[PDB]
Amino acid sequence: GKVQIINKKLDLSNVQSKCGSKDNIKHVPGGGSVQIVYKPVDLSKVTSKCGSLGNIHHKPGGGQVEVKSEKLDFKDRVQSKIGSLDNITH
Amino acid sequence: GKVQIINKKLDLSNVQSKCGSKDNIKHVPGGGSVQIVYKPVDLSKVTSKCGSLGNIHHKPGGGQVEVKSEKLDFKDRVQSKIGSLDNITH
Amino acid sequence: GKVQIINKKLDLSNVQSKCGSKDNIKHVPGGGSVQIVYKPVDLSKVTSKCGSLGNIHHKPGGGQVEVKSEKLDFKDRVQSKIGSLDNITH
Amino acid sequence: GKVQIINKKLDLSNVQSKCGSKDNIKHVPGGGSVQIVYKPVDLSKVTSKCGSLGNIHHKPGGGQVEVKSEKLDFKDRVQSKIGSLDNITH
Amino acid sequence: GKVQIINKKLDLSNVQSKCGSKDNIKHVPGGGSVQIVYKPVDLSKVTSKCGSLGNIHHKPGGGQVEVKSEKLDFKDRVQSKIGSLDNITH
Repeated sequence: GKVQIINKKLDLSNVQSKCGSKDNIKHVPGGGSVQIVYKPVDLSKVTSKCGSLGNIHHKPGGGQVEVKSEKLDFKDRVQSKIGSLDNITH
Repeated sequence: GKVQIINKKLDLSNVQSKCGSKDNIKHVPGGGSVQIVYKPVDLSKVTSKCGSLGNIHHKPGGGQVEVKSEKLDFKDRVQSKIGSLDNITH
Repeated sequence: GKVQIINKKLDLSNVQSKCGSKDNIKHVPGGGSVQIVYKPVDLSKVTSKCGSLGNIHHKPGGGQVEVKSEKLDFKDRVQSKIGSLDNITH
Repeated sequence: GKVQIINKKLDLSNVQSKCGSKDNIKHVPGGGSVQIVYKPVDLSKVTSKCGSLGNIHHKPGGGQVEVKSEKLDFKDRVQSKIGSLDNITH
Repeated sequence: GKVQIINKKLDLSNVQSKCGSKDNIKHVPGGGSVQIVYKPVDLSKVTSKCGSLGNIHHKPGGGQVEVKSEKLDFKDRVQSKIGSLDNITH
């Protein structure tokens, strides 16, 4: 007889989204009208290791039947609108 | 028989959204109308190790029936409106 | 027989959203109307180890029936409105 | 028989979207009406190790039936409108 | 028999979209109406290791039936409109 199944996994990984940002609005000496709309919609999403992982089945036997159905269904919708922006000097 | 199964998993891993950020608004000496709408919607989502993981089934049957349905549904809907902004100087 | 199953899992992981942030509003000496609308909606969500994990089943049966349905449903809806902002100087 | 299966996997991997960004608006001393609409919709999505991974099956059966369906559906919809912006000087 | 299967994989990899960026609006001293609509839609998507990977099956059967369906559908739809912008001087 004898059967021998060995799985060795080392995961060191680095998964990132928007990790390091610098954002500035500086120095406005003007004396006229200044209008700024700075990033209306700023999203980030991260999915990792979602589904079916690392499972073990030990199932010896002659006449067995099996029916699996896996579905993953990811749906985003982002909707935006910028209207009347009025900026007037003298 | 003498069946042997080994699963050695070592995990060192970094998963991140928006981890480091420096943000500034500075130095307004103008005397002129200043309007700023800063990042209106800012959403960060992280999902990890969802659904089925690290499960052991030891199940020896000669005539065994197994049915499994596994469905993952992930929906995000975002809606932003910036309809009327008025800026006036003098 | 002597069937043997071993599953050694070690987890060290950093999972994070918006973990370090420096945020500042400074130095307004103008004498002219200043309006600032900072982030009206700011959301951070983290999910980990959801559904089924680390579960052990020992179930030897010659003629056994098993049915399983597993649904994880994650729905998020965000709605933001910035209808009227007015800034006036002199 | 004496069947042997070995799976040694080592992963060091960096996955990133928009990791470092320096963004600035600076030095407006003009005295003339200034309007700026900065990046209105800004989305970053990262997905890794989704669906089925690292699963071990030991299943010796003389006359066995196995049926599987696996469906991955990822639909993203983005809709942006910037209808009326007015900048007027003197 | 003495079947031996060995699968050693070492992964060192960088996968990135928009990793480093310096972006600036600077020095507006004109005194004449200035209008700027910066990148209206800006999207980054990274997907890795989706579907089936790293799965071990030991399944010796004399008369065995196996049926498998695997479908990956990735649909993205993007729509941008910029209808009426007015800049007036004197």
